[PDB]
Amino acid sequence: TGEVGIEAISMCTGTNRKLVVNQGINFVEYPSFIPGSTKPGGCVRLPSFSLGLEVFAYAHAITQDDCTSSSTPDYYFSVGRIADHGTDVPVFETLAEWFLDDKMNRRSCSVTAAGKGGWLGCSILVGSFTDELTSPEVNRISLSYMDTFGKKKDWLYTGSEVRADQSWSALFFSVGSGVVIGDTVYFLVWGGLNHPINVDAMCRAPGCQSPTQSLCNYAIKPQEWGGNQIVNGILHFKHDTNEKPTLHVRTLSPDNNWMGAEGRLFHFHNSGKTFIYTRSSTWHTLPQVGILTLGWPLSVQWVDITSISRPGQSPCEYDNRCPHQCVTGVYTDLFPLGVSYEYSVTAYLDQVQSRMNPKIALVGAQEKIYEKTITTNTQHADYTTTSCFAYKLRVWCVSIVEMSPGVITTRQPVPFLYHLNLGCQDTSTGSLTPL
Amino acid sequence: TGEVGIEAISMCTGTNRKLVVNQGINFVEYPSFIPGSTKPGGCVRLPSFSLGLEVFAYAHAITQDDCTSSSTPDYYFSVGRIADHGTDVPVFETLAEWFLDDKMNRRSCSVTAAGKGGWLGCSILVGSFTDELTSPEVNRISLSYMDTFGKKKDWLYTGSEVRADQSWSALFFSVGSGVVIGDTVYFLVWGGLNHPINVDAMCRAPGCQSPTQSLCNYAIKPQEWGGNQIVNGILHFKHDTNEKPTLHVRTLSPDNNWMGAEGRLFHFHNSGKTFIYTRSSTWHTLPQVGILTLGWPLSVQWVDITSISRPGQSPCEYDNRCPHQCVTGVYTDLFPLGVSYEYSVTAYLDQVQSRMNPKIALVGAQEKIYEKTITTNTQHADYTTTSCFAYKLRVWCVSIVEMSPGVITTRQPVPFLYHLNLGCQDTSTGSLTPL
Repeated sequence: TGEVGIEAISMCTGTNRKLVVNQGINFVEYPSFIPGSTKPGGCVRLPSFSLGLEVFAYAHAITQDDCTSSSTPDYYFSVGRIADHGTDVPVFETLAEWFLDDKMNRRSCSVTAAGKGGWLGCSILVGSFTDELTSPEVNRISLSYMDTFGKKKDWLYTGSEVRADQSWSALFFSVGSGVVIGDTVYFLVWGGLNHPINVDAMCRAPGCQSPTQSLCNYAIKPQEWGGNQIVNGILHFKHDTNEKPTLHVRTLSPDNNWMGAEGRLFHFHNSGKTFIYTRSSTWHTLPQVGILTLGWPLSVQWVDITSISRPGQSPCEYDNRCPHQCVTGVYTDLFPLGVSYEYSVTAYLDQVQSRMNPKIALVGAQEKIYEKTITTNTQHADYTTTSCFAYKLRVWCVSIVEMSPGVITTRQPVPFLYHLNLGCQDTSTGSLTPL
Repeated sequence: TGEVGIEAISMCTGTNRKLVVNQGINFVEYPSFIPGSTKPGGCVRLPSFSLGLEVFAYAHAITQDDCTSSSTPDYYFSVGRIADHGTDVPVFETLAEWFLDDKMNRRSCSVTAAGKGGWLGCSILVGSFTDELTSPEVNRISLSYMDTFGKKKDWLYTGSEVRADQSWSALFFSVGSGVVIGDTVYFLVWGGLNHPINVDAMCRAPGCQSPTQSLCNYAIKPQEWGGNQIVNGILHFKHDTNEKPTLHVRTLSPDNNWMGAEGRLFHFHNSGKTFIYTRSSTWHTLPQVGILTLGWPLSVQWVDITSISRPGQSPCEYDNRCPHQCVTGVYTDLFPLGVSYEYSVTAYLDQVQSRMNPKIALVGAQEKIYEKTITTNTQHADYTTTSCFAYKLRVWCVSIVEMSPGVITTRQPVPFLYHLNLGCQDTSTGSLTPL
C-alpha cells in the first residue's frame, strides 16, 4: 500500500490531453470491515476513515434514534491494515477493535491513523450543541488511542488544558479524518467564538455577479445558534502514546473561510501538500476544497469547483450560488487526485433538495469526468467519505456511504471498494497512456 | 461461558409450576460479528453458527443474485470466542476469518466448533442439485478446518473415500451446525438414495384424523427431484487437524423420519443428550425435533410440538397437519431448553404462506410461553438459527435471522442477542424461583 501519485495525475493536463476513466467502476464483493448493528431501530452514522502509512483507522456512531436526535451514541473504533492475499484486490484486515459504550456522550468524532495505531478525537457534550455554542464555557473533549497490539489510552481534557489562540464557546471535531505529518497529529475542528474576529466574511461566490457582503457576514453567525461566529480550526499535538498529549488549537479567520463546519484533512508525503475539505453548510453549495498552509496563522488557498454540488433546503439547494442565511447541506467529501485539487473523486448526492441518488464521480474543475450510480436513482443516502490509495501499482478507492434504510436501522455505512482505472487520453488520436 | 442447564429447566413442570419469562426480551446493541456485503444487488444467506466448549464458529454464503438462483457463492467462515469484558453481556470476539471466494461452488455448508477451532463441511456441486440427486455418482464434499491462529486445512473427498452404509446419489450438509462429542465431529447430512430403503415412511401426523400412509410414502420421493428417496444421515469422523480425517456416513431409516432435509444437531455434555432438528419441508409443518441416539443404526425419539409452525405454500401452509405432496417451508430451528425438547426457544415466522413477521418465542409442547416481535409484523425474513448458552449464571440466546431487505442485498443475517430471563412461577400465588 502507498499514496496516490497525484503529481503524475496532474501532469495529465494541457493540449490534446484529457484525464479519463478507462473502465467502468466495478464494486468488489468482500466481507465488510464496518460492523452492522444488532438492535432493531436506531441508526449507524458519522463514519470516519483514515488510511495512514501503516494502518487504517475507522469509527462510527451507533444511536437509538432516527439519526436526528442528540441521544447518547455508542462508538465503534477499529484499527487495521491493508493486507496481501495474493491478488490485485486490497484486503482490509481489522487488527484491534474498541466498542466505546460508556455513555460519556462522545460526539462528532474523527479518527487519524498515526504509526501503528489510530487516534479518536471526540467532543463531550452535556446538553445540546446549541446550548454548548451559547454557553461561554467550552465543552470537554476526549482523545483515545488504540494500536494494532490492543494497547489503549483514553484522555479527557477541559478547556483550561487546551492552548488555543482564541476563546471558543464550543469545540467539535470534524467527523472527517485528520492527518499525521511527521510527529504531529492534526485534526480539523469547528465551533463558536466567544468574541468574534472583526473582519468581513470571505464571500467567495463563483457564479454570483454581486455577492452581498452583509449576507456573507450573517451566514457565519446563525441566530438560531446564539449569533456567535462559527469558525473552523486546527487542533494538533505531538504524537505520544505514553503521556497525555499537549493540545494546541489554531483558528481559521472568517475572512479565509465560509461558515465553520465538519470536514476533513488530507496529506501527501511525496509532494508535501496538505488539503482541506469542509461541508457546504450554507449558501455556498459548491465544493469547499483547498490547499491548507499550517502556519501561524492558518491560511487556505481555496480551489473553485463547479462540476458538482450537494442537496440542500432552498434557497440553498443544489448548485445555488448567491449568499443567503441558511444552514443545510450534507457531508460528502472529495478525495484530491491532483496537486491543486483540480481532480478529485467523491461519492456525492445528485439531487436538488432530498438526500438521494448517490453516485461515485471523478470530477474536474468545470465538468464531471465520469460517474456511476451506486444502486438506483431513488436510493436514499446521506454522509459519504472517500479515500484512495495505491495497491500493487493500481489506484483503489473506498467510498463509505451512509445508505438508507439499513437492514434494521435508519442508516448503515457501506464501504464500496473499486479500482479507479485512470488514463491520459490523447484527444487528437484517442490513444491512451495509463496512469 | 457454559451450556444451559436444561435439566434444571425441565424440573420446572408439574403441579402449580409454570415456566415463565420474568422480563420482556430486550435486544442488546453491540458490533455484529456477522459481516455485511459490499457489492450492490447480492444476497447474504444460509447462516451456520456453532458454539463449542472453547470457541464459536460461523459461516454464511454470499451470492450475486436474489437468494433463489444456484450461482456460485462466496463463503465467509470465522472462528471466535465468547469473551469477558467485565460486563454481564457476552462479547462475540472474532479471532480468525477466511473468505472462501475460490469459485469451487461450495453449497449448503455447516460449521462445527471443535476444540480451539472450527470445521466447515460443504458439498461441491458441478450442476444443479436436482441433476445431482438423479445422477448415481455422489457429489464431492469438502472439509475445512481453521483454528484461532488462522491456520487452515482444506480437504476434498470423492464418494469412494466415504464409508457409507448405503449408496447415496447426493450428499448435502445440513446448513445448521453439527456437534463434537468427545473426539468425534458429527454433521447432519441429507440427500438422495440410489436404491430406496424398502420401508414405509414414518407418517407421524399430530392433529391428523386419518394420515394416509401412501401419501407419506410419496412425500419423501418428490418427482420434481427425480423420484429418489430423500433421507437424512449422520456424517462423523475422528477430529484430526493434521491428516485427512476418515469419513463415515450412517443413514437414518425412512420409517424414523420425515423427508430428509436441512437441520441441526445439538449436544449437552452434562446430560450426554444429543438432540436433532430438521426443517419441515413437506406436509408435516409442525416442528421436527427429537432426541438422537448415535447407534448402529440411528434412531430418533421424536417429540410432538404443536404450538408453532412455519410459513409454506398451500396445501402445506402454516399449521397444516395432513399428508400431501409438497416441498416448501423454511429453516427456523428450535434450541432445546429441556431434556426432552418440551421447552425450546426459536425465531419463527408467524405467517401463513409469506415469509414475514419474525418473532422470538419460548414454546412448550402445546402452547407458546412467551413471544416478541423482532421489528414489525410486515417485516420480511427467512432462515433463522438460535443458540443459547450460560454466561455468568444467566441464559443468553443469539438468534441469527435472515432479515429482508438488506441495506444493499436481498437478505442479510442479523445476530439478535438477548438475555432469556427464565423463572419458575408457583401458580397458586405467582411467586417466582429464578433459574
